[PDB]
Amino acid sequence: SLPACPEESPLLVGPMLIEFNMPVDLELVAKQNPNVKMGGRYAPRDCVSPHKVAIIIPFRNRQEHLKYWLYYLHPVLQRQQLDYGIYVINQAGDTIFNRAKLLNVGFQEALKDYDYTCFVFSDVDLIPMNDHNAYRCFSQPRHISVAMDKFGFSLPYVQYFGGVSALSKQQFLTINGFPNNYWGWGGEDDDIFNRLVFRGMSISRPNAVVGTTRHIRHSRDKKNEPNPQRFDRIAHTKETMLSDGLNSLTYQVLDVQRYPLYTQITVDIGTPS
Ligand SMILES: CC(=O)N[C@H]1[C@H](OC[C@H]2O[C@H](OCc3ccccc3)[C@H](NC(C)=O)[C@@H](O)[C@@H]2O)O[C@H](CO)[C@@H](O)[C@@H]1O
Ligand SMILES: O=c1ccn([C@@H]2O[C@H](COP(=O)(O)OP(=O)(O)O)[C@@H](O)[C@H]2O)c(=O)[nH]1
Ligand SMILES: [Mn+2]
Repeated sequence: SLPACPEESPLLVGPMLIEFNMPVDLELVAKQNPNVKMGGRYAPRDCVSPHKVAIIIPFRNRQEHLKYWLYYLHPVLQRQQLDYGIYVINQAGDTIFNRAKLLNVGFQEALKDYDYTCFVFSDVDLIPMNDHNAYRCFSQPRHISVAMDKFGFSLPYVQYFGGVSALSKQQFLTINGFPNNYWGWGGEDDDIFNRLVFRGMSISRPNAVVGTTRHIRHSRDKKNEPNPQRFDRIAHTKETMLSDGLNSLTYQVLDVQRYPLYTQITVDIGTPS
């Protein structure tokens, strides 16, 4: 009996002021977000969203960025009228970071909670500056963080697909998900670009003004040195995607914690094989 939410949300206020120089108390954020239900789940009370979105954050040792992420995104995602949940996929151990493998774990695990049909993949340190930048899926894969301050508020190259993106359930399945063997920094987002292009798709984007995005400045994380194999790996995507991704994935979930504003899945994703 509730009617469809309108196509575009009437609640959006467009551009927003974004800053990362004050402390954040998630207790307060939770109290400022009374409609967000345990585990960081929200759907509107007044209408049915067609956007059933699981937002997936690859994570290790960035608690400070996460509280900023939570503080800014939760109110925006509510104004966008999404039926959404947050998933922080926390890499166990202290071995080399694997961004794309976490994202896969995220897709697969989230699906167990709820019938999500859209996946937003978001780095922890990127915050949109305009709530017209929709954190849901389109008829083609969606690149969301299109004009980041750190790249001068434009794309750093036209095939860039890093930062924040969104794939529908079907688009993610169609590329066999993300690669598992990009260990350490660099290039997994280029490989994913390739995967989309090899399956007949193109990149949807908002304009540079709406897609304005802030990156929280930070120094290097240890255990994520540039991957020196990344260039050879991206040159073979077409062949390797056939058997490397969802259909070749295993992991062991160590812990699932429902916090009021996000579900955190701690996971053993292993070391290179
Ligand atoms: C492969 C990689 O390291 N990608 C990074 C990227 O690195 C800087 C790099 O970006 C462009 O090249 C991407 C690329 C894609 C396929 C094969 C080889 C390289 C850029 N190319 C152009 C035409 O402008 C090149 O000049 C640069 O050195 O940086 C981004 C943002 O930090 C990461 O998201 C990628 O993973
Ligand atoms: O030790 C790490 C390495 C990276 N990441 C996650 O992976 C993303 C991408 O890595 P990074 O911030 O280094 O990209 P950069 O800003 O250096 O280009 C981060 O936003 C986090 O979501 C993390 O949580 N812990
Ligand atoms: Mn970063």
